[PDB]
Amino acid sequence: ILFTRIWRLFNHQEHKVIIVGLDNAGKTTILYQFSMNEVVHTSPTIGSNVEEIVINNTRFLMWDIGGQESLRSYYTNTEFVIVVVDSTDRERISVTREELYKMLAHEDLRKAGLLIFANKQDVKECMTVAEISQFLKLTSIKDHQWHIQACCALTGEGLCQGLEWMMSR
Ligand SMILES: Nc1nc2c(ncn2[C@@H]2O[C@H](COP(=O)(O)OP(=O)(O)O)[C@@H](O)[C@H]2O)c(=O)[nH]1
Repeated sequence: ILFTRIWRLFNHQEHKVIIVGLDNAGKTTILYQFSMNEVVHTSPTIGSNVEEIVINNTRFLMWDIGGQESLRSYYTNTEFVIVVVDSTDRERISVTREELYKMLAHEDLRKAGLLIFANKQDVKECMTVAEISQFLKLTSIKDHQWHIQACCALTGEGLCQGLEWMMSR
C-alpha cells in the first residue's frame, strides 16, 4: 500500500521515463512491480528496438543496451533515466558504464535525473552498491541529479525508495 500511494501520487503529472540496461538486468521485472493494479499499454516503435510501456500517466521507454545496440547511437523531454544494473554480472558491467556515458553526453538529456537500480542484490556475493557507484564513477557526474538504489525486482524491495528519490525531484 505504501509503494502504491507514492506511485499514484507520483502520477499526478505525466512523466517521461527511460529505462535502460543489458538484457536480463531486470528491467521488465521492475516495470511489472510498477504495474500491479494499474492500467498498462505497451507498444513497439518504428525504426528502433524501443518498447513503450505506459503505466497510468508514466510513459516508460525501454530497451536493452549492448550487442548491436552498441553500434548505434527520444532523449528530449525525458525527466528520468533509469539504468538497471545486474549486481552479479561483473563481466559485462563495463558495457553498461560505456553506454551510460554515451547517453549523458547527448544534450537532450541535460535535464534528465539519473537513477541507478543496483538489481539482484538478493544474490549472494553480488557487487555492493558502493562498488557499482564507484565503478560507474557516479560522483564524477556533476551536471545531473543522481541516486543509486539497491533493489530486488522479484520482491520489489528498494523500488519504492528509488521512486521517492524520483518524486522528490
Ligand atoms: N534473483 C533475482 N532475479 C531477478 C531479479 N530481477 C529480475 N530477475 C530475474 O532475471 C531474469 C531477467 O529479468 P528481466 O526482467 O526479464 O530482464 P530484462 O531483459 O532486463 O527485461 C528474470 O528471469 C527474472 O526472474 C532480482 O532482483 N533477483
